[PDB]
Amino acid sequence: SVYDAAAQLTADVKKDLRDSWKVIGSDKKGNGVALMTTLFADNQETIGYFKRLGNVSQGMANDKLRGHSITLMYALQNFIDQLDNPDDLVCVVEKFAVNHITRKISAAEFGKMNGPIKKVLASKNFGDKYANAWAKLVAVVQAAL
Amino acid sequence: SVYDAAAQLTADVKKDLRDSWKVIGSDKKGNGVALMTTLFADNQETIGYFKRLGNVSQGMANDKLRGHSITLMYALQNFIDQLDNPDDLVCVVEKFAVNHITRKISAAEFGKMNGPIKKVLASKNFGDKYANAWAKLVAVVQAAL
Ligand code: HEM
Ligand code: HEM
Repeated sequence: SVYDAAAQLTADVKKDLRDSWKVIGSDKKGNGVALMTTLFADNQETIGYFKRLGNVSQGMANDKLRGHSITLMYALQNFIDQLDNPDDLVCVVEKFAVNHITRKISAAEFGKMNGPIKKVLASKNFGDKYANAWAKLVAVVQAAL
Repeated sequence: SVYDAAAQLTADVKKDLRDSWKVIGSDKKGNGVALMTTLFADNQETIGYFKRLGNVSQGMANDKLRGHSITLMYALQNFIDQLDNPDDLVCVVEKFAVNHITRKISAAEFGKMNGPIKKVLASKNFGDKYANAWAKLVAVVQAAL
């Protein structure tokens, strides 16, 4: 279950998530747009899903993309803040899962964000250990898809 | 105009928003659920829109309501964090406006959350001065609906 996936997150994993978030979560606009542009650059097949945002190649200049990117970072902020209470983490994870289920995003497709997260983390010198920690958090959402 | 509305957030209004947010934003789960249950109690006619959440009268015991409520508080956190830059505040406001436009929520009905905000603020000893500052922030979203 989602609860199982959440209850699994260990103290060391939570520590790595919080430590790396202190940095990448400190510039939500910059890193949020970086995540999205990287997704589109490495997984061009996903561009079609974001047609509401207009021309995503405009990057920061695209107000719809910018608004979406900043908001995406607050979803991550939400997750990070609920780490110590699996019950609360689960209910917010399911809320966002619905936002994606209605758009026909499968668990496998949702996992495509792992690549961009790994690259953004690396840009701030957070290595594989941190990328693996984030993949575990993403997997909690995947358990709901 | 959402831009003219954003211009109404003067230095004093911004300070009052930040000062009161430091308190109500400290318990997102508690105060978020309080806002929603107050909305449903004072404005029964809005309950129909929240069909997906199930039995909202269960309050905190309702997992979907709790997930929704916590997330709503992160939308407010988002707005407060964008007060320094109007172009960024506007793009996040328009993102959430779309979330409501698709739900057929008008500016007038969106404004019904002012009552709940005033009550929740008052319960923490923040009076009309603060309620009015928050009404101006809500007015920015209303301009986009
Ligand atoms: C770290 C992972 C991710 C998080 C935290 C996340 C978060 C969000 C949030 C908060 C929204 C706004 C929901 C709404 O207001 O309706 C959103 C929308 C969306 N997401 Fe994600 N997302 C993630 C990964 C993905 C991936 C990898 C895909 C696709 C392969 C995807 C596809 C979409 C689509 C199509 C939308 C709707 C955009 C729109 O039309 O406004 N998401 N996401
Ligand atoms: C301070 C004011 C408000 C804020 C910041 C706010 C924020 C939010 C957020 C963040 C969501 C989730 C968006 C999504 O994932 O699609 C949401 C959903 C929703 N909001 Fe609001 N909202 C506010 C006031 C209102 C009011 C007063 C109404 C109705 C009279 C309303 C009706 C809705 C509905 C129907 C949903 C969809 C719930 C669902 O099915 O999940 N909102 N709101």
